[PDB]
Amino acid sequence: MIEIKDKQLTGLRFIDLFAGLGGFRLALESCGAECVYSNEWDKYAQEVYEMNFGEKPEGDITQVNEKTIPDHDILCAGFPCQAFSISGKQKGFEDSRGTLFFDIARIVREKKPKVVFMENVKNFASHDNGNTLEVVKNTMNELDYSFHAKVLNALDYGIPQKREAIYMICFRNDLNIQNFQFPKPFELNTFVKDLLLPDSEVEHLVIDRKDLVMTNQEIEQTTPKTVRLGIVGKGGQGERIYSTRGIAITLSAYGGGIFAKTGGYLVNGKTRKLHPRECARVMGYPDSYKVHPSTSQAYKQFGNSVVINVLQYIAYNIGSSLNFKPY
DNA sequence: GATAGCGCTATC
DNA sequence: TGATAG
DNA sequence: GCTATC
Ligand SMILES: Nc1ncnc2c1ncn2[C@@H]1O[C@H](CSCC[C@H](N)C(=O)O)[C@@H](O)[C@H]1O
Ligand SMILES: *OC[C@H]1O[C@@H](n2ccc(N)nc2=O)C[C@@H]1O
Repeated sequence: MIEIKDKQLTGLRFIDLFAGLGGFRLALESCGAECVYSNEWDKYAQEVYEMNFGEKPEGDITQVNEKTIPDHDILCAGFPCQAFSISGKQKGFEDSRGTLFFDIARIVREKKPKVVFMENVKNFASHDNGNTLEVVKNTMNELDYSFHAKVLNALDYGIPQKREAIYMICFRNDLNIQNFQFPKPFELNTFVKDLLLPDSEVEHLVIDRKDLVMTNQEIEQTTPKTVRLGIVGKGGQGERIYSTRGIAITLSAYGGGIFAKTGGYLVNGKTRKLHPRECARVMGYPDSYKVHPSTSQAYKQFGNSVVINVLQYIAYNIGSSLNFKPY
């Protein structure tokens, strides 16, 4: 992740809903905020959270009495996105994992925090003819908050990963916050090969499919895009090899394919998926972060996590706005 | 749970 | 008649 | 992401 000398969010307290690995925790904390509550019902995500924050999140948010949630300035929430993803059934709100946002709303209505910082997949912005995004928007205003949503790509904030996401920032009206802005993009100068480990430590990840099919020659220069080199199987998800000379694809939490969740990369002429540590780096996570012992769960967690760096930039702007108080 | 072929969508 | 990524 | 396999 990036370093932020002056911490705008100093003095402000936040909530880590749908905690997961604690992406919003790492993002916010760096800006000076204090986390006063986290929630996560998955046994394994719970584990890693405790391995890194010495704490265990509260289970099922759908059963927590909002009156229980601690008072706070910023409510962070990257609720479930398997229902609006371009890779699923897209039943959205008509899905068991499709609601959850109404729990976010249920909590704001009772806690009225200065800011609501949310996150979800890019498709969420167009899902159901933009009507489902409109519902989040209308819901928020009803509660008396402005609404700033926007889809960003990590390949624009120094992270070599084609990971897109919708980011929705909400300010309370009584605060008349009018100068909020999303972080400006900038040239990427880090690529997949720059985050890899010594092939010595990942020889167990190597795979050799006699049905491997190269479809393009290795590139010379690096690029802020994903360059495919080959295909295995029918080339479906998890069956596509990319160059470490370009950037990394989206890391998925439930993706299948032989190169399940991370995708395939041609490393030293060796075909293989990424190591958990590498996924961490790809998500802008510090090496000091301890990954879950179960790798399947680890890929799964980084799979549906958030990129630290982008959150940091956004958190910074949230403070710069909250901190602009002229007479 | 962990593994993997898949099979349909969105954007172009 | 195509092509790639989720 | 879904889902059948073990
Ligand atoms: N009812 C519920 N209560 C608590 N957590 C829930 C939940 N339903 C889904 N979740 C959790 O929602 C999370 C969405 S993933 C969000 C990622 C997270 N902000 C990060 O930085 O990693 C998952 O970890 C899932 O287990
Ligand atoms: O692109 C959808 C696919 O990737 C995972 N994911 C991607 C991007 C964001 N913002 N969140 C995610 O969880 C989920 C899905 O499996």
